[PDB]
Amino acid sequence: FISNFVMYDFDKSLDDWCRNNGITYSRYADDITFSTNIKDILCRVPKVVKKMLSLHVPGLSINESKTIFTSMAHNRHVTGVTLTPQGNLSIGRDRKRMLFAKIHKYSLGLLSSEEINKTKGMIAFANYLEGDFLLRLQKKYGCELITKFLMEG
DNA sequence: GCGAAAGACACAGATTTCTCCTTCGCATATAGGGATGCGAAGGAGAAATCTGTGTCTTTCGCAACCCTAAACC
Repeated sequence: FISNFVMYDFDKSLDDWCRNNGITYSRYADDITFSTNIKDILCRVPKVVKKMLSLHVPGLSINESKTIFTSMAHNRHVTGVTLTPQGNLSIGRDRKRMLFAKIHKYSLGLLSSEEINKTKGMIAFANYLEGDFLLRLQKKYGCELITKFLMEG
């Protein structure tokens, strides 16, 4: 809580500067993200953040080996959620296939008790992230199997 | 933010070796005497190499933590 109160001036001074140039800004702990639609406008902000950093909170500094530029032709994600080029949130295809395999193996009764709890928690998180994961699972393995799996334990 | 135990950076100075610098001693092609040219050791005084000391950089298995699942810092 103390860190958020400390960086209030930096947040305020950088937000209204980003608003005037059509740039979106947000911070999570010690991560700062920018995004825009205009080409060749993101190459100037590294000097601006450094100037505001020195002006408002002395002592802090920027790590120069963790800077990333991305577009729609490569992998895009923000703190662990993938962005579809259409503009939809996603969890990833690798995890979708992993959870489908886990449920298929559970239908044959080859899943230990620890993995039941682990997969149940992962499924709950993915359902909160997407919002339609359970419907897809039900339409594939039936409602009875899903209900029995959920009520187990 | 930083234990102990070894390196990097910057500044002195010391020393053996090499190289420049007198002093005279042959020499030899011109019949002895004189002259231009070069070889031999002492005695310098210069220069590359080595060694010395003092100021910081990294980052520990650091009395003192909870026991249900997933993600982020």
